[PDB]
Amino acid sequence: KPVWAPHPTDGFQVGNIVDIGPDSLTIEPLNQKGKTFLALINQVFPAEEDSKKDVEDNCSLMYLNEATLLHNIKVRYSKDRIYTYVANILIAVNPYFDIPKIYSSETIKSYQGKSLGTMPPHVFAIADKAFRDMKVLKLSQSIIVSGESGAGKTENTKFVLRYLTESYGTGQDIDDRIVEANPLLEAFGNAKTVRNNNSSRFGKFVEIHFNEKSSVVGGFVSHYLLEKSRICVQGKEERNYHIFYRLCAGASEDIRERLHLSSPDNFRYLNRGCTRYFANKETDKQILQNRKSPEYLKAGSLKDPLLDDHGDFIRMCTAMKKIGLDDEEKLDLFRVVAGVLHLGNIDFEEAGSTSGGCNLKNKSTQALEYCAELLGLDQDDLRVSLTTRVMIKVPLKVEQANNARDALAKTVYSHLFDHVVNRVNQCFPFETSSYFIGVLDIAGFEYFEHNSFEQFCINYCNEKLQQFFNERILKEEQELYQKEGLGVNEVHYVDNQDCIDLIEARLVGILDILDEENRLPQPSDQHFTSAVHQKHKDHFRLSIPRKSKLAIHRNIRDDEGFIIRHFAGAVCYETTQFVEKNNDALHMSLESLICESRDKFIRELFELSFISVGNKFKTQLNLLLDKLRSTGASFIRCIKPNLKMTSHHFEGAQILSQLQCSGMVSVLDLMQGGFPSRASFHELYNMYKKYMPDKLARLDPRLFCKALFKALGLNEIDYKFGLTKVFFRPGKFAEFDQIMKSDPDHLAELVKRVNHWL
Ligand SMILES: Nc1ncnc2c1ncn2[C@@H]1O[C@H](COP(=O)(O)OP(=O)(O)O)[C@@H](O)[C@H]1O
Ligand SMILES: [Mg+2]
Repeated sequence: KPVWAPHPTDGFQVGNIVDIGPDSLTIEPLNQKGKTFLALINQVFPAEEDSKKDVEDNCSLMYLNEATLLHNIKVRYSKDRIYTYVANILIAVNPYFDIPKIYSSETIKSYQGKSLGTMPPHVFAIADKAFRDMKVLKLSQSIIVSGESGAGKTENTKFVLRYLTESYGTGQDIDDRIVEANPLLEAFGNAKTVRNNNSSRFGKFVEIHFNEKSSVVGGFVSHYLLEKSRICVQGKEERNYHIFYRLCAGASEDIRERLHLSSPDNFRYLNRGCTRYFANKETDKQILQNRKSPEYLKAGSLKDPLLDDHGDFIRMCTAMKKIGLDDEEKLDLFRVVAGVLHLGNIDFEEAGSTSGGCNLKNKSTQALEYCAELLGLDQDDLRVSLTTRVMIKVPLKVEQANNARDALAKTVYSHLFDHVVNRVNQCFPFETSSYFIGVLDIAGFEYFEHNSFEQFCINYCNEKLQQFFNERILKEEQELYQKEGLGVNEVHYVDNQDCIDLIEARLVGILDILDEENRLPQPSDQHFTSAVHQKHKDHFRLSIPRKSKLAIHRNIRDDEGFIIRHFAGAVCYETTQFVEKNNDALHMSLESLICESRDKFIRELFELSFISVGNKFKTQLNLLLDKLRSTGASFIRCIKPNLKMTSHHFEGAQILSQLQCSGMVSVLDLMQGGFPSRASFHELYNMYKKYMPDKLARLDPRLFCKALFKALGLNEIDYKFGLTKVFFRPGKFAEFDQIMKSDPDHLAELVKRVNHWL
C-alpha cells in the first residue's frame, strides 16, 4: 500500500515502504521504481486509497493526519475549490484570481438558512451558521479571520459582510453602507507592501448590529494601530497609503491645480518608495502624463488583479457619494492629504550665525505656502512651529526640525483616518441593538529583511488572537468533553501564552520596560534592549540576533535587536527607533498650531509629554478580547499558497507550515474524536414536553431523545450522552439543527414521526 513521506518542496510525496530500519523507514517514491530515500517512522503517514477523490470536511478522511489534510486541500485547490472544513472551522486557500460565480447574489441566496454541510464549504456557510446561532442562542457572534499577510483575510472579511447585509439587511440604504465602508477605509489604511499589494496597515472589528426581529439596525467599526511610519518613508518596493496614489492618478485637472499636486516623485513622503501606479493597458491610458513619474515611464505600471489607482479613485468617490459624503466633505479630506504631502517637502538648512538652530531652505517656500492654505494656518506661525520648540522658546537643529515636520504629518494623517472611521460609523448609527455579528480582520503576521516596532506590535496582536483560538477551540472544548464525561482522547498543544507573558507582564514585560526607558532623562534603544535581555536571560520565545538561521540578521549586535520565535515562525527585530516609535504624544507647539487653525475641518480633527503606543494597544486589544470572549466564536483560516502572488501555484511545504503553525494539525487530531454540536438533553426534552403524549412523557429524557434520534435515522456512533448534554459527531450538523428547530409546527411534526416509529 502507498504512504505519505516527506518532500522538501511538496511537503509530502507518495511512495511505498520497501524496508524497515531501527531509526527509520526506507521509502521508494511512486511513479519511478529502483530509486529510494529514507524517512523516520514518525515522519511516515497513511494515505487515502483514492488519490483523485476530495472531501468537503477533512473529518471525513479515512486517515486523519497532516499529510492527508495537505493533500485534500491541494486537490480541492487544483479544481478551484479554496474552502474546506475541519468540522465547523473553515480553511480558505488564496486563489490569487477571480473564480467565476462563487460570490454572486445567486450563490449568496443558495447559502441562506442551509445547515453546515448541506452545501459546499464557503465563507457564506460560516456567516450563516453565525447568524443562525445569534437568532437561536440570543447570543452575539464573532467571526475570526486568521492568516499571514497575503492569506486573504481582508477579502474574506468583506465576503462575510456582503453576505450578511445582502441576506438579512432590510433592503434599504444601511445594507450597502456597511459594504461601501471598506473601500473608504482601504483608501486611507491600506498600502502596497512586498507581501501584499493591498496590505492592511491597521486592524479592524466590524460589527453588524441587529434588533430582536434579527434585522440589521446599523453597524460599528473599531480600528487598531494605523502604521504611522509609512506616512513619511517607505522602501523602494513598497508605497504609502493608496489615497496619495489614487489622488495623484485620478484627480480632475481642477483638483490637481487646487491641491498643487504632480507625479509622486515630487513629494518627499512618496518618492523614497514606489512612485508607480496600479494600472493595466486601458487604465494607464486614462492617467495623464503630468502624473507619471520617471520610474513609471521607464518600468511601467504595477500589475494587480484587483487594484487600480485610477479605477479605485472613482470607485472611492462613488463610495463616499453612496454613504452621504457631500462634495465639501470630500475636498476637506483631499486638502489634508495634500497638506500632509506639501508639509513633507519643506526642507531645512543649518542657521549657525543668525538664530542658532536652523532656517527653511530657499526652495521650500512654495511647499510652506501650499501647506499653510490647505491646513488653514499662517505660513510664519508654521515656520516658527517647525524650527522653534518652546520649552521660554528654544531653537532646533536640522535633524530635530526634520523629526518635528514628520511628527506633525503623522498626527495630522492619523487624525484624518480616525475622522474617516468616525464619519463612516456616522453613516450607519443606531440608538440601541440586541445582538451583533462582528468580523475580526487584524493586520496579518508579517516580516521583512528589516523588522522594527511596527512588526513587533502587528505580530504581538496576531499572537493574542491565536491565544483566543487555543482557549476557545482546544482548552475549553477538551474541558467540556471532560466535565460531561465523554472520555475523548486528550490533545496537548504548543501554547502561545509564554510569548504573550513576555510582552505584557505588568511592570517587567517588554512593553512596560520600553515605557520606563521613555520615562528616563536620556533614553536609549541600546539600554532598552539590554534590560530586555537582562530580565532574565532565559525564555524560549527570545534569542540574540546572531542566533538567527538567516545570514542577513547574524550581523546585528546583541544590544541592537532581539528575535521573537512566534507561533507563526521566528522574526528577528532591529530595536532601533523603538523608544521613539513608542511615543504617541505630540509636542504642544505643533499640537496648538493645528488646534488654533482658521479652518473648522482641521480644528474638528483635533478634539514630559508621553503616551505609550504599546500599552495603549495592550488596553485596546484587551477590550477586544473581552468583547470576543462574550460572543460565540467562528473561525476562518486563510492560507497563502505561495510568495509570488500567483494562481495555481501550490507550495506544499509552505502551506504545510501554515497548517502546523495555526494549530489546525492539532484541531484535526481532536475533531477525529470530538463532538462539535451539543445541547442539554433536559432543555431539549422541555422544548418538546408541551406536545408529547403520556407514553412519551413516562420515559426518561435520555430515552425520548434516544427514540427521537432513532426516528430521524441517526446512529449510535453519531451521538453520545454526557452528564448533562447530548453530543454530536462532525458531518451531523444538518441533523443536529433539525433536532434543535424551536418552531412549534416542526417540534409537534417530529413527535408524530416518533409516535409512528413505535
Ligand atoms: N478569495 C479571494 N478571491 C480572489 N482574490 C483573493 C481572495 N483572497 C485574496 N485574494 C487576492 O489576494 C490579495 C490580498 O488578499 P487580502 O485579502 O488583502 O489578504 P490579507 O489581508 O490576509 O493580507 C487580494 O488583493 C486579491 O488579489
Ligand atoms: Mg488585510
